[PDB]
Amino acid sequence: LEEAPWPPPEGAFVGFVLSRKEPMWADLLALAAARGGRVHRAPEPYKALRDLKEARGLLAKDLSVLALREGLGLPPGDDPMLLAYLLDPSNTTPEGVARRYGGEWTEEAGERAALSERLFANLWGRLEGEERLLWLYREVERPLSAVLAHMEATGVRLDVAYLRALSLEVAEEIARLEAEVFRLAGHPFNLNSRDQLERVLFDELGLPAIGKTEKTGKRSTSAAVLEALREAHPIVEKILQYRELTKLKSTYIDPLPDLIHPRTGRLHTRFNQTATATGRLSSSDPNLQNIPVRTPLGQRIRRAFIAEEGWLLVALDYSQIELRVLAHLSGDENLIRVFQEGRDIHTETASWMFGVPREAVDPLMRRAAKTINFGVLYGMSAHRLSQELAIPYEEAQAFIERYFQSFPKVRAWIEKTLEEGRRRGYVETLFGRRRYVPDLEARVKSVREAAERMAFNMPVQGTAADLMKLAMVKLFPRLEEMGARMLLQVHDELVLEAPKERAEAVARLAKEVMEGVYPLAVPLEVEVGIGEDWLSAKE
DNA sequence: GACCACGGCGCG
DNA sequence: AAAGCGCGCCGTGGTC
Ligand SMILES: C#Cc1ccc(C#Cc2cn([C@H]3C[C@H](O)[C@@H](COP(=O)(O)OP(=O)(O)OP(=O)(O)O)O3)c(=O)nc2N)cc1
Ligand SMILES: [Mg+2]
Ligand SMILES: [Mg+2]
Ligand SMILES: [Mg+2]
Repeated sequence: LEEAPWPPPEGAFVGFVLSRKEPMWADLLALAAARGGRVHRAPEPYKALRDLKEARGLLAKDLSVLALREGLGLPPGDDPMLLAYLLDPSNTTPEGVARRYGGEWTEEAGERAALSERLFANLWGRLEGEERLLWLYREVERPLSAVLAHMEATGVRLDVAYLRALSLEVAEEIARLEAEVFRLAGHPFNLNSRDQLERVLFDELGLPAIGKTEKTGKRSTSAAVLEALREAHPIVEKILQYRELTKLKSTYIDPLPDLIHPRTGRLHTRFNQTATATGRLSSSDPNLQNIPVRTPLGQRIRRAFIAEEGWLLVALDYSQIELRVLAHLSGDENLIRVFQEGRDIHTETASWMFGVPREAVDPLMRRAAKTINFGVLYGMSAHRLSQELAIPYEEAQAFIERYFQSFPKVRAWIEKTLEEGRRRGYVETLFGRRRYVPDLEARVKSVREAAERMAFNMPVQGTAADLMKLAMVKLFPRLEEMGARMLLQVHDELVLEAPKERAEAVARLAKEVMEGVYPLAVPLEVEVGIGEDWLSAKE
């Protein structure tokens, strides 16, 4: 490409190099643009940012986030990563997409700009005739990248002093647990080392091994194994408690306070748009889609996520979302009827689990039923179900039989999905998002059946993802108009931040936008709460 | 300092 | 662990 002076003409593709992968923390080291067989290299990257009308190119969102950080309203536009990811969601990295579709991902901005241009041309041609993928790109993914950029640049407020205080308390409890474990073992060891623990449990204390690890065949010390050994030796419960506390401390309590951005005073995640096989987003650096909530200490951690003073958090979560999606995809009359009648399958399974009438099912019971319902749907064994519930194998087998007998078109939908997947090589969501699953044709049963479970999960999980993404795209401009902010997405949940006086109106509007995103054979229902912290906003 | 595979586990 | 699926991050053990 012929070198031409900065600035480039409009519509040019950008290339940029960051000192580190996270745009909220990166120094913009270089910036370039490419168009019309010219490459324009910026003498001074930061000032040159002010010349662009939009970020168009590989990882466009990341440059947009950095621009927003610097107070520039630079929206992301076309991005070849999004085209590639829609063609095949195994296309997750610029390194791989470049190799597959026409170049090499290097560490120079000019080359990245020229690459973005070249890859866009080739990938755009590959989507020709692919109207459903094209619709996903234009109506969902491309606009969503703009929304995600704003979310990343906005961040979420964290009560740092609270977490610092919590760390000191948890450390003291961890010490009590570890000391008791060493007392019971007869000697100290590194309790964080599963290899050392294996030797203590199975060689020294002579507890029965229960399961093996996947890749190396060691005797497993997983929580499931420890659960089954809970009554074999007093050390086991102590280990389980130690595991819970150290997991929460090392992953959330300690690292999060150190990630507050100096300028914004907030915590900023990255919403990765081309990272999953199903069409879900992911979140990283830090992952804010896995903040604890299911246990008491976990709930204490979630309380650290708070609204700006004078504002409130609004949390909205789709009800029974993958079951509703399954009703639509499978067309099962019974499943459809459940939702037309306003019933709750989580509550119903909890009723059976705890042997109480539906009226007596408390929120804790209902929530315990969730992993059971989705586990069973997506192929969990009777052995596992019986172990997890401490019921006879025969009763677990019966539950699984009844579950599918209750919704007889579900198995029919699964079989149709797998047959079509074997023939075409891919399965698809309601909107036509694809996932290639070649191992449906594997000659090894273990491999093939694992591939089958992946394959029939994808249309359900992926359709739910498509719906949430479309809802985000519809909702964002409404929030801007009301002076509210979109902060986080957690798969079927959004967390927003609204001025106190407007929080009620924002809640109502967001609920309606999400429920009406795309009418199905069953209604979509959204649960919405408002509060000063993330825990209180989900009730 | 950094990379990795692994086991393990937090969320959806 | 076990026929649930989808993620990212932690510490260990082992390099490099
Ligand atoms: C306390 C607590 C507690 C919280 C969450 C869960 C869970 C879950 C799961 C979720 N999923 C997939 C399928 C779900 O439809 C989807 C959204 O997860 P949730 O919002 O937790 O479940 P839901 O929308 O089905 O039910 P709600 O009505 O929102 O409770 O993610 C899934 O595939 N597998 C799961 N185990 C277990 C315990
Ligand atoms: Mg939900
Ligand atoms: Mg949820
Ligand atoms: Mg792994």
